[PDB]
Amino acid sequence: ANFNVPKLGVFPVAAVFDIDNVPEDSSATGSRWLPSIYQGGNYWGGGPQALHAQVSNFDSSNRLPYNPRTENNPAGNCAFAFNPFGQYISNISSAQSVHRRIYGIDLNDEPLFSPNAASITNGGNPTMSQDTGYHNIGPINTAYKAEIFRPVNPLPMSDTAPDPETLEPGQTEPLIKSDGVYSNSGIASFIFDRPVTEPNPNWPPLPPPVIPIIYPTPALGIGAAAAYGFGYQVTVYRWEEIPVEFLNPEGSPCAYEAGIILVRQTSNPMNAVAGRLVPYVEDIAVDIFLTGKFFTLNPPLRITNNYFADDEVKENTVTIGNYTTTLSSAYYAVYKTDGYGGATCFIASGGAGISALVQLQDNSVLDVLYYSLPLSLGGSKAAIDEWVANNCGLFPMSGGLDKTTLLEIPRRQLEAINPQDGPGQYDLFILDDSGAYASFSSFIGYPEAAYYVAGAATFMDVENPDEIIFILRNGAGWYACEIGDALKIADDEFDSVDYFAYRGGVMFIGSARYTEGGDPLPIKYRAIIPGLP
Amino acid sequence: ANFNVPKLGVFPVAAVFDIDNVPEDSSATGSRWLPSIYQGGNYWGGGPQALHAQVSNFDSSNRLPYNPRTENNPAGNCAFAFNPFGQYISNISSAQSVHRRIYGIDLNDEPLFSPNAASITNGGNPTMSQDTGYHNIGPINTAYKAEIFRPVNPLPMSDTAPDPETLEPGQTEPLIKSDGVYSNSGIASFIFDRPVTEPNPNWPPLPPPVIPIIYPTPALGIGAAAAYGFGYQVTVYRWEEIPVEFLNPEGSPCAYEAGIILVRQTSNPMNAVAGRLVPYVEDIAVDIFLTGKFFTLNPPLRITNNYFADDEVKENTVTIGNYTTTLSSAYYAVYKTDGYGGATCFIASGGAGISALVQLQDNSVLDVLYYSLPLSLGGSKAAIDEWVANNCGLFPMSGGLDKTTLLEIPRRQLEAINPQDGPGQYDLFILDDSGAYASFSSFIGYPEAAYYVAGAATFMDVENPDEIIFILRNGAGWYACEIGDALKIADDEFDSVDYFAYRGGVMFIGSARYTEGGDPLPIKYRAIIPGLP
Ligand SMILES: [Ca+2]
Ligand SMILES: [Ca+2]
Repeated sequence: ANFNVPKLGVFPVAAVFDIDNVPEDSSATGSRWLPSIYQGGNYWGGGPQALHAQVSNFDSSNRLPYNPRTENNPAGNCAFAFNPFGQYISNISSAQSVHRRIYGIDLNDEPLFSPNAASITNGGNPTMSQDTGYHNIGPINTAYKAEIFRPVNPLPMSDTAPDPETLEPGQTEPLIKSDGVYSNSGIASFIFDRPVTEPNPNWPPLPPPVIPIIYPTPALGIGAAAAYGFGYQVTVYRWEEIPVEFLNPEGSPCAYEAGIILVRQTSNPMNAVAGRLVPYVEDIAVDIFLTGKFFTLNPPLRITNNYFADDEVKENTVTIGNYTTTLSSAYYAVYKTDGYGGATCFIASGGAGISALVQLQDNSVLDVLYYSLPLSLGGSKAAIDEWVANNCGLFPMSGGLDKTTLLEIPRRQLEAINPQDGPGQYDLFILDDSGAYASFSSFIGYPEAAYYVAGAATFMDVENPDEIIFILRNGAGWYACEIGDALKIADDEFDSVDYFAYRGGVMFIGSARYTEGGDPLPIKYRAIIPGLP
Repeated sequence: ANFNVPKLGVFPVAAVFDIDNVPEDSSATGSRWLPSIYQGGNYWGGGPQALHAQVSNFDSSNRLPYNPRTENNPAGNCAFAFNPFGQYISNISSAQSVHRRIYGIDLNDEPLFSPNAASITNGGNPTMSQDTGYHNIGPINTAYKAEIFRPVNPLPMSDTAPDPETLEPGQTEPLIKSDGVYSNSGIASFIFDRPVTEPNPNWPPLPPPVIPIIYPTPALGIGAAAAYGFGYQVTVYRWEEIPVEFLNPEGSPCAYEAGIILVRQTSNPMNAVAGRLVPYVEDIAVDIFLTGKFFTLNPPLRITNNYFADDEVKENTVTIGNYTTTLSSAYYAVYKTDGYGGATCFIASGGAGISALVQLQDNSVLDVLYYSLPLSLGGSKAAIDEWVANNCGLFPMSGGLDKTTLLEIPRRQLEAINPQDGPGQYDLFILDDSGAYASFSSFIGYPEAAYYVAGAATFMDVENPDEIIFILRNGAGWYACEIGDALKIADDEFDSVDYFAYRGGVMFIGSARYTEGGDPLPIKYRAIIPGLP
């Protein structure tokens, strides 16, 4: 719905200052601290402060361990979702390993875990990687480690023929039944901010409710999981029968039977026993608790954060990760600034994938929380802006003022109080009596106090100097500030407003300069104070 | 030996310039691009250029893999020595493992390597670390990995009783003799820039001379080694005897003997064979080729490199490693500068240990080669200066001019052509007619062309303004440049020379300023051109 905004007047210039005590910026390069009138789409601005993000070259060594920030792990730095899972697949090979390991035949034996490929790919949001350097089963490298092998029921042992000199049946490990029934373990999903737990048998009323089994190490991207019921079958043998017989006169020994086993004490042949080793098929089941190490690639970032304060220009720079050489500028980047070195930024090196929500103060990184831009956004600036607004509460409020037949701006940017789209958020505020300005003028606005001060209302005729726009955030009305005097150079020539910012009731202007030949010169900086109510 | 240097005259000031177009530096802080007259000990200066090195906080995750730079591995970044070694110790446990692995009983079996602790400590120059995350033998983590197990002689197999239905003796693995002779392997020293090789049997005249066995991965700090002759003993059994016998009339079978084994074909009891399984003790020897992963802690570094050029002041900053927050300034640091952003630096975060030789150009790290300061230097500035000169060809030539009864300087700094100590390198050059200057004046000199221009000859009397010293590098003579006019402020007051640099026949001066109360003000910068011959 449209809403008319009447021009209530013109704010006269109360003071002008040449800003000379500052570093030289080439008009062909741009201001190092003053955002250009074409950068409204990169800011939710609050003052003469400018940021730029560079992406360092990287490789598979620039890793971000999966360390999710949650209620239970507030010190983690990941905000994106990742839910890996898999199973221990049972077959002659893996059963062999589990078997030899639980019976103590060989403690280096361990079955190989089978991750679900798609849960690792994670819909490419972001694409995760398994750290195969984490653990190895012999010559095989794996990102998984069996921590605990727990048989569900006490392990069976096979009986053996009674001892000749003791008649006491011995013992030996059951033999795996190669053609028996194999059972894959259940679903093992890794968790990172809390241990794997099982319900306390006698929970009510004895605490604790659950019992911790194993712990993940989120700082290292190590997750924990439980693979219940890995099963295979074995052949167990049990002793049997009795004894007795009657062998006499010139001897004392008898004979008969088939398939049976007769043993007679070596110290006393009269003391005897018999029986058989009956083979039974048994189910071996074991719960296996494991850990998994994951990560995603994270290109190092370098951010400059410069602003004007105390009449000077403070330059800052920060790096995140092992920065080496620059690969390019960040694909996407929006900055909310306070005008004094404070800034919340959302930086995405690419059009999708790993992104960083950064909190800055001068050259200090107060915090970094990582997000991931879904591939579905198709690298669309407009699409990402909405996604960031929804997931981080950030939106480029400084971009929005536009001049078609008249100046107009959406409620959202004008009010600059709610980053998310919503009812009435796209209502259009049209400024009346603003038709003379040209269509090609660009605006970067600063929502402060009662006004949305947008810089850069230009004219098709050189004779008319640029004007700054002050719009009441309640839509009640707007004012213009003619800064012709402040911008006047030659008798008939004027400096244009190419860089603009507004803070504490003060306007900061940057003007591009060139030689008669067209060679870049230092940007002219000025400070203009409007006579506000 | 002393050498007299006569004062040949006074170089008049040909021009003076107020350097105003530069950033504000607090007199309580120091110049950001102009070295102070007290920093001669940190430079082999070449112009108005200043550097500072900060050490980031770090932990065991900030690693420097051992990647030595040598003729065969020119892309490595380590220059310090490290020679780890160890052996595979033979005993029932390790023999068991090697045995089960070479005979294919269990392929996850691997003996544990025994490093020589002191070779790892490396005399703390620097202290090296083993990467136990590199490989594991079951639940045990280790920095070593057996790559190849090579038996010296073909593995023996034990015979077994002939097959009842075939009469053909079978086979089975020999049994380890628990109380047999165990032999530790030979010395295994890891190498990083070339493979482990063995001489080519038929070398002359058939190439190649040596044969590559395994390769190290220096970029990952992975070294390679050969552990020859790991030995243990086994009990091997061999078949024996013959057959024949004569059992008749109502039968066809005989009996006798003791400890012997008689087998009669199941399909033909008449076809028979006999013998015994004779046990012999055999020596099993195996060469084992392995890799080892090492590294040393490397605190990230951040370096500012600022200088004046094209009448402006260029500020640069570089980081090496994953810099986070600052822990402190580098303990030791010397910089050789060209005056235009180019610099070779030797930075040591601590008083001993890992150090970096860095090549810079503005904000670009051209190269980094790591060295190690021996603990024996006792963190002594003077001791390290000599060590760096000897191992890197770097010495703080800008520090050396001193005024006792007269100005004097050692040949080494004066000539500024050879960083190493040596004959005549400490000959003292004493400037005649320089006795009026005060003892507490400080000097930072710049060896350029024919002169060693040292800034800061001060007087005990405020009435006399500071003077700049020009000494002929051949010791032929010296000149002074009275810059009283250029430094004059009040009628009876003068600015002092607190920061100084000299380049292209131009003198750069920095002067500390304060309020009548004693509050710091911006440093006053000037450019003075002396009327040279
Ligand atoms: Ca337009
Ligand atoms: Ca002195």
